[PDB]
Amino acid sequence: DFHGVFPYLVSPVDAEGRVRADVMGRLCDDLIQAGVHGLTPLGSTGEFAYLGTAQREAVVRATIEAAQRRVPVVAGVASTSVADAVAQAKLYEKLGADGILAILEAYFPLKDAQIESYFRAIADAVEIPVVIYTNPQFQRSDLTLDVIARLAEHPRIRYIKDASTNTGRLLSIINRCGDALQVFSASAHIPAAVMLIGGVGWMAGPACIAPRQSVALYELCKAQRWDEALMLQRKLWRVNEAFAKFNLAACIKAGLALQGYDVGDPIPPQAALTAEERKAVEKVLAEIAE
Amino acid sequence: LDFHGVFPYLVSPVDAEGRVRADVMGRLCDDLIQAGVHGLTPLGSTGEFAYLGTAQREAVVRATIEAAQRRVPVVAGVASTSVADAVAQAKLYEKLGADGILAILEAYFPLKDAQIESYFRAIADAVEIPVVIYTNPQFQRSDLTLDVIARLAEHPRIRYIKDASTNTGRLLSIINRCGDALQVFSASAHIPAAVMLIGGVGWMAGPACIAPRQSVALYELCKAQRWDEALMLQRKLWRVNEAFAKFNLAACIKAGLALQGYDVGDPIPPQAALTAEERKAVEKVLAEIAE
Amino acid sequence: DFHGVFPYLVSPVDAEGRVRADVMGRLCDDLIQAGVHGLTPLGSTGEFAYLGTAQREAVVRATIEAAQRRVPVVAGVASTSVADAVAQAKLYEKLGADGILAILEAYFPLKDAQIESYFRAIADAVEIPVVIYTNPQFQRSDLTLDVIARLAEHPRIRYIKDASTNTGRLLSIINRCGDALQVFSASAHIPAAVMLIGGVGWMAGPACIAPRQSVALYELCKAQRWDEALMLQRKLWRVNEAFAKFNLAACIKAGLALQGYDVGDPIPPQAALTAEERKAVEKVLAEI
Amino acid sequence: DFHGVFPYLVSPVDAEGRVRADVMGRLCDDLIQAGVHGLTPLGSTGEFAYLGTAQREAVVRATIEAAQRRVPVVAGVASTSVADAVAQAKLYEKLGADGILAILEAYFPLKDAQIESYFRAIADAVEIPVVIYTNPQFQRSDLTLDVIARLAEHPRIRYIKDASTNTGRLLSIINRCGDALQVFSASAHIPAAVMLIGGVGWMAGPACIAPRQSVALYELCKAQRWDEALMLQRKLWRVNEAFAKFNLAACIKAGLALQGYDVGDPIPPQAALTAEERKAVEKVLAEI
Repeated sequence: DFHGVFPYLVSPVDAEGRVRADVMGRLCDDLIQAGVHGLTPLGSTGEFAYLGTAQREAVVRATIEAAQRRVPVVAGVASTSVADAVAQAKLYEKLGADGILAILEAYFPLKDAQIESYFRAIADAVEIPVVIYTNPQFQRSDLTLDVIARLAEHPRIRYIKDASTNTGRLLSIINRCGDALQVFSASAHIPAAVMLIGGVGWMAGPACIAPRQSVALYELCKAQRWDEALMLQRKLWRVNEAFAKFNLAACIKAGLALQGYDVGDPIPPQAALTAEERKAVEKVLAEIAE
Repeated sequence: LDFHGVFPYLVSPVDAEGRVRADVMGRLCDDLIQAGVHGLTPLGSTGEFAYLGTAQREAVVRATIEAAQRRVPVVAGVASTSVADAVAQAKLYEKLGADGILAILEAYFPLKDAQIESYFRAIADAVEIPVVIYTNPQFQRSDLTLDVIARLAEHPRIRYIKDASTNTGRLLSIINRCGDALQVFSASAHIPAAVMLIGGVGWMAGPACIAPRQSVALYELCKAQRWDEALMLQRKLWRVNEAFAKFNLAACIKAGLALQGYDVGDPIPPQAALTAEERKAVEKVLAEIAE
Repeated sequence: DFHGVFPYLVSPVDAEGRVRADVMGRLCDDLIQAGVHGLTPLGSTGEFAYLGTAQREAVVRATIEAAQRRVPVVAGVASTSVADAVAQAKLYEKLGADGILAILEAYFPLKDAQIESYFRAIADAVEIPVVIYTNPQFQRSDLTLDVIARLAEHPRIRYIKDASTNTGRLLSIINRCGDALQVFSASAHIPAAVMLIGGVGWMAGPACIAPRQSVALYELCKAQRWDEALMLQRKLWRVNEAFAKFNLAACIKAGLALQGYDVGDPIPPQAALTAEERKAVEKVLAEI
Repeated sequence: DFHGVFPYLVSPVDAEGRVRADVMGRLCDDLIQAGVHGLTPLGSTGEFAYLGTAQREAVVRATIEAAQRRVPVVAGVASTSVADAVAQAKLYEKLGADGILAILEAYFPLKDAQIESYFRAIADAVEIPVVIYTNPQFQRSDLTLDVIARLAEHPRIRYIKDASTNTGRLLSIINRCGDALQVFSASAHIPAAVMLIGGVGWMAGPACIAPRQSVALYELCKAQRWDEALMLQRKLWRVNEAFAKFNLAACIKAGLALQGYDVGDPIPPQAALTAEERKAVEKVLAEI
């Protein structure tokens, strides 16, 4: 089962928007060698919202190839429509993905019945496990505890990843669904607290620049070595707090560049961090560098 | 020559498989033109642009242009989160025969004004046809301030702005600020008569699809300053807006057009079509405004 | 029947919070001589949210005394509880108010029935007309058209004032309620547009610093002289954009001070406009 | 130093708004006896937003007299103006309060410099410790980490209580201020998680109906018996979930009534829980 640290991979592209498979390959290889427990391309940090059909496929294909089945590859599938999401899910599964991170984007408001049919449609489209994505603080259409409970009844919907800051929400989900739905968090949640209350891991952008420390934190929490976990959590939280002001995709791409990875810049109109903003990323990175 | 009057936000007719129904779109556009509308705007919010892929979008714009036969201008909605994608769309619709571009900025991560401005200038620089700036700060994650709007108006190709919010007072601030450099179009969230009173040049809306002759009549009455008659009509057309307000507009207009004989289909799932009970409520308002 | 321009009077106080009844009186008198059609103390611009019971009574009392029955005085009644609102309404009526501007403040969310009960309680406590206040864009608990329609059935709920920017909502109210509920707008709506669609007037802070022009605009609209009304409307609308990013009470108090009224400053924590910010007030005023 | 479980006391009043001191006293007494480490009157659950100046004083006085200095009493001070907040704070301190829970209510937006001036004024008005109240998810004007850090420099601002669901920000606060600002959470935060990350306790309404369990949870966390604490946390969290759809003051009052306290109903327009809703409260109380 999926667990531990899944870095939200940035999507490396050149000026023309062409995906850099080679750069993505060494990054994925290095992250795996650092001990990450999975990889998640096309998450928010991966700028899925700015990439077309071809670019997304290219991102997913490159990740799958570089991983070589070493760790599960959960591919983000975001769409406003059922047909498009189903097409993506089937394609990524066909390419070799191990899981689907189902993301519902909404334009016109949707009732709970419609919201449920979307996720159910994606699950019925593939044979690999689905991870429901949720963030009531950003999404125009999200999931109520009841909808989540009904979805967990699907044989292949077995995980959920909440990216809001409402950690209490996570405890309610676990109290309600137990093991039928394993919980993943994002950087908006304190990893140590998520693990304390019953979560199984986290998918986050920062894990890209601090993979070993993130894995270490995960291990400490699992071993119940809370005092040591918290020492480390405070330091890693300072990293998030520093990033919590910039476009996260632009932030991780800047940090990865400072570490030697030619990931390029975010897709315009997004702006790359300025020399001054980058200097700040540089300082936070150097502080936790081992 | 300048864009003015009533521009229906065309629905996007598709089958259960998602294939655009060019023939149905054709008869609809032809009927709207005969009804006297002043322009056509496919791929607006009512056209479900957010639910159509690059191939379906091209099929829609194509079908609309062919049908229009240059009888009225066709303003194609270009919506995207990226400059590259938006530029590609605009150049494509311009090539297909579009007379203007309704530039819609979709955002994920927040953007600062300079970036927001760069998006619109990229589109305007990519084509030679006029650009209509789309704005609705009540729904859009990244919208435009009056200063950005004023800077954008300085571009020779950006000559119109269409506001879909309910904030009519903002339209007057824009007019006071930009004057003729930026001609104002409203949507159904604004009262048409009020917009014309303060200086707007027309409106692009979904309801215009089911009440084209009445919309055109309202426009003319306002232009001729026959306010008493314009308002008698406005009060009636507003009741229609009020009834649709509780529904997914695209779902509403599609159900409305079906009642009028257009096999436009249902909205793109996960969107739901209006239920039988909801369709009766729509058939009700139509009957009341039917001339 | 209430109509025309109702200035949202600022509430003049000294640094100690003591109301300057003397200054309020001269202001009200000057506004009445300017031709305003009514006065509304304790509206948002009057900083009702920052004044205590005694301060509020002092403000209303000062306004009524200076008005001398020349124009109706509609007093703002804002509260989170029925008991407190009823107490204020009964007090202002006793002091001689001609109407009550009922404002529901909410902390915990309220269902429509409870919201409706708040307004009915105020209306049942007095014999003078009640003006329902509404601004869905700011209020925590507001009114749906259905609730407004039911409230309009009460014999004393005869008006509604909407402070949102959603002018379309006003037309929906008018189509639904007709003369059972006459509509007033605030500075967020374009005055001429409100009059065009059937509104009867407006209650706003900017009227305090440009009374005569505001009255002239109203008269032109009533006389259906739209061409001239719009020319004037375009000029007056500049005030709204100029104060857009500032505390409205701060703006009107600064403006009035520039016109010679010792109205004092907003009640702390609110800050008075800085010298730099005041330039926008000097500017728009010279322009009008 | 303030720590542990501080029940957010409900404010018992009759249908006419009169505070029931006798009732409040019996409730405080049993709470103290149950082991709570402190009492916090006039918090959100105490309907401070629906209570006038006199009622608030009655609540505070009734709580202090009942506590008999057995546990510290932190009185909620909520206001939109500095003058009113300072008066309240000085009064409660005078009555014998051990701390002030400063709550900033806003109408017009306030810049950081003004928000800071509000809290500092309160802190400058009393000699007892000040607890900064914050909830960015509900308050119109709240505090950034920078403002919080600046306020922590004040000799008497020594605690902060966050009622949002954003536990991550509590850690950001702890990392920045440390010992200078001890952190308290509320129902929206998972108590076990707050204690794990460095918090010192919590102030919440649910502690009123489940004091012994709440205290037990606290001790378990402090003793670092995380397995037992989490088993207990899961149960007590079912409580947070059950009320999620109701007025918290109405739930706690209904819950206390079921436990034998004649605390009465919430202040209208708020509605008391219906029978169907009280049965629900009955079940959660039975579950633990």
